[PDB]
Amino acid sequence: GAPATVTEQGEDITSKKDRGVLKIVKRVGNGEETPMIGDKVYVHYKGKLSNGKKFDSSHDRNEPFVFSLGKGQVIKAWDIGVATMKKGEIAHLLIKPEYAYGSAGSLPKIPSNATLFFEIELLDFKGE
Ligand SMILES: COc1cc2cc(OC)c1OCCCCCOC(=O)[C@@H]1CCCCN1C(=O)[C@H]2C1CCCCC1
Repeated sequence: GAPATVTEQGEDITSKKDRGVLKIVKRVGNGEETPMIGDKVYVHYKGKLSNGKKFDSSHDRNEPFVFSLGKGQVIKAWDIGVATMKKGEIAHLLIKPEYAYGSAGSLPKIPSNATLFFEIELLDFKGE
């Protein structure tokens, strides 16, 4: 389904071109502007492990997930991926462990060497 389509059709948005972060835009945003490092970013997301054993959604909390882009608050893949998004964009990201929780993982919630998948909606972003 959605993850395999990203394997197949996803754009590699890493600087190193190591397929560590793959993206498909599923619903296109508006505006030419993408978030700059430092911005306060507001999203909705659904995420899961590739092993199928954990799911997590911002909607579970009945509120947007807010974070400051590039300011160390989220996994590298998010800092990379959300910088590419436009206001109102929905994107799919498939993420190798090097851009998520690495060999150590984040136990017990994230195992070692975990691949992760996200659907992300960029709701808004405002300047520091
Ligand atoms: C809502 O709680 C979460 C959610 C994720 C991971 C977490 O800790 C590892 C976690 O507890 C700590 C708070 C979030 C820590 C950082 O999370 C992240 O960087 C990424 C991107 C922002 C949304 C959350 N997130 C996660 O890795 C989730 C994760 C939850 C398990 C299923 C796959 C996603």
